[PDB]
Amino acid sequence: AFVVTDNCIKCKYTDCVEVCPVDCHYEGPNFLVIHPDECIDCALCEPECPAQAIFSEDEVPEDMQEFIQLNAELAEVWPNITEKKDPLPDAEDWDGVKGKLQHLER
Ligand code: SF4
Ligand code: F3S
Repeated sequence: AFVVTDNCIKCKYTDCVEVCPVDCHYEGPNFLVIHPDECIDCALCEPECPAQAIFSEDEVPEDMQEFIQLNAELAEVWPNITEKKDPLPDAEDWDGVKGKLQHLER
């Protein structure tokens, strides 16, 4: 499965949903996750993320391992998103800021 990590929070460009062939993304107020069981590992969404926040599970940085289980957990309770939307209001301000997990909204 592929996993959405920290830099997506407060950015949520959603440029990753249009190329997904199986619509396995689920959205929160300021973050998006990939459902591990529905994801077919096509890797097509990874280069589409301006925040470079997507990684295949085996490539998730050591300091962001928590996002693997987090994607699995939130994909179970959040609504499905299959269409591209406008990025969050101040996405550019937050793109690159570290430790944004502290700002994650349920
Ligand atoms: S790797 Fe492919 S199937 Fe998985 S979330 Fe990305 S675009 Fe969708
Ligand atoms: S910022 Fe998030 S919404 Fe998709 S394009 Fe990147 S994983």
